[PDB]
Amino acid sequence: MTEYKLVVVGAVGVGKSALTIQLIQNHFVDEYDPTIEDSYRKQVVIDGETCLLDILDTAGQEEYSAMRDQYMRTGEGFLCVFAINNTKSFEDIHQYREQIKRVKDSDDVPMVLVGNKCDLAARTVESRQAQDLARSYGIPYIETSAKTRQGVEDAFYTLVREIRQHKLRKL
Amino acid sequence: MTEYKLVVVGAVGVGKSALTIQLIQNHFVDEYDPTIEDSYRKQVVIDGETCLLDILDTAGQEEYSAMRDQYMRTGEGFLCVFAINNTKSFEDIHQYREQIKRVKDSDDVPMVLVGNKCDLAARTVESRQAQDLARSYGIPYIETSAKTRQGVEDAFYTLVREIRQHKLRKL
Ligand SMILES: Nc1nc2c(ncn2[C@@H]2O[C@H](COP(=O)(O)OP(=O)(O)O)[C@@H](O)[C@H]2O)c(=O)[nH]1
Ligand SMILES: Nc1nc2c(ncn2[C@@H]2O[C@H](COP(=O)(O)OP(=O)(O)O)[C@@H](O)[C@H]2O)c(=O)[nH]1
Ligand SMILES: [Mg+2]
Ligand SMILES: [Mg+2]
Repeated sequence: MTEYKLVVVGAVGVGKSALTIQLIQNHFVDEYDPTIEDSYRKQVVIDGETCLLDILDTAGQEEYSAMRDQYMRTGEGFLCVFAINNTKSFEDIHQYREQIKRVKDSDDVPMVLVGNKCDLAARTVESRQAQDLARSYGIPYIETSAKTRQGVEDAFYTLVREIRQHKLRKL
Repeated sequence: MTEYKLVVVGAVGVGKSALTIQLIQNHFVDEYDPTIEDSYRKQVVIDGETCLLDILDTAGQEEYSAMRDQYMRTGEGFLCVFAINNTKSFEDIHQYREQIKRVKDSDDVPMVLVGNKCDLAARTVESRQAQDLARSYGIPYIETSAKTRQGVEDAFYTLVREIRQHKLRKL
C-alpha cells in the first residue's frame, strides 16, 4: 500500500523514542538507550487509506543537522519535537528545521511541531509561543504526551496528511 | 539626561546603516562602506523624556554573535533587523537573538524586530510570518524603510520604550 517515510527529530531527552514506541506498540517506555537509532514500521488506516509508516527514530551526536543521511534526504516528512519543560530543546527547533530545509533544497517539506510531555504540570514553554512559531513556520503544532499517550496518534497522522497534501499539490 | 545604549544588529545589506543614518541626519544614504562600524548619537525627546541615544551601527565578520563586545554586554536594547526581500537575513534573526541572550544571561533583553525596505514592492517575507515570530518571541515588529523613512522613528523609539519598561520593572 502506500508507504510514508517519516523522521522524528529533536534534542536528546525530549521523548522521540517514547513517542515512536508509543505509536508502534502502545506502551510507555522509560529508560531507552539514548544512543540507539533505528527504524520502526506499522500498518495503519488513516482517513480510509491503508498505509505503511516507515519511521526513523533519530539518535546520536550530530550537531543539529542530518542524523541518518539516507533517510533525511529521503524522508517525506519530519516530526520536530521538543519537550514543554525544556526551553533549550525548544529553542533548538530552528536548527533542526534548517538542516532539513538544507538537505532537501526547500522551505516546504512536510513537518509538524510537537510539544511533548504535556503531562508534566510545570512548563517552561507555553502553548501560545509554540503555536506562534508554528504559525510563522506554516506548520501544525500539536501537544502530546508519550506517557498518557495524549496526542501521539494525532501528531503522526497529522504529519501523514501534510505529506499527502504536499504530494497532491504537484497534481 | 537619560542615556540609552542601543545596538543595531542583523545581516549585511539589510539597511542597518541606512536606518541609523536616516534617524540621526535625515537623509537616505546608499553605498556606505559595509565594513565601517561606529557609534552615533542624537538628543531626542520621546514621550516627554529628553534623552541621549547612543547607537552602535554594527559591521564586520562576526559569525552571528557579538559584533562589538563592549557595547553588546553593555547595550541596553537591540534592533534586530532584516530585509523584507531577503529571506536569509530573516531566517538569521534567530542566531542574532541567541548570541544577545547569550552574552546577557537572559531571554528578556529589550529588542524590537525590524522588517526593513518595505518600500520595495516585491517581498519574500510576509508581514504575518514576521509578526508571528515576533509574537512568539514576545517583542514588537515594525516595518520601516530607510528610503522613504517610513517607520524609522517608530522603530527606534519603540525600542527606547521597551528599555524604559524593562528598567521600571525592577521597581
Ligand atoms: N513525563 C513524561 N516523560 C516523558 C515523556 N516522553 C518521554 N519521557 C521521558 O523522557 C526521557 C527521554 O525519552 P526518550 O524517548 O528516551 O527521549 P529521546 O532522547 O527524544 O529518545 C525518558 O525519561 C522518557 O521516559 C512524556 O510524554 N512525559
Ligand atoms: N529600497 C531600499 N534600499 C535600502 C533600504 N535600506 C537600505 N537600503 C540599501 O540596502 C543596501 C544596504 O544598506 P546598508 O545600510 O549599507 O546595509 P547594512 O549592511 O545593514 O549597513 C544599500 O544599497 C542601502 O542603500 C530601504 O529601506 N529601502
Ligand atoms: Mg531515543
Ligand atoms: Mg553598514
